[PDB]
Amino acid sequence: PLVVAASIIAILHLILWELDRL
Amino acid sequence: PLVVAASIIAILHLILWELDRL
Ligand SMILES: CCCCCCCCO[C@@H]1O[C@H](CO)[C@@H](O)[C@H](O)[C@H]1O
Ligand SMILES: CCCCCCCCO[C@@H]1O[C@H](CO)[C@@H](O)[C@H](O)[C@H]1O
Repeated sequence: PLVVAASIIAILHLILWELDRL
Repeated sequence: PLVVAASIIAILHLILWELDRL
């Protein structure tokens, strides 16, 4: 479960990074 | 890296739970 959580967090980071770029 | 991240999250949870108790 915490590996899944870490994976979700990594993807949230990517989303936020792309939103900041937009 | 995901194993390390998961482990850090687990330990942060423990730290926060203990602080909350105090
Ligand atoms: C404390 C409340 C503010 C929360 C800020 C969370 C951090 C924003 O997280 C995002 O992380 C990415 C790293 O992968 C960066 O590339 C983005 O620019 C940054 O917006
Ligand atoms: C799976 C969640 C990942 C984020 C990890 C770091 C933040 C955990 O935030 C939570 O804060 C509460 C104190 O108000 C504690 O009681 C919880 O035990 C702790 O898990």
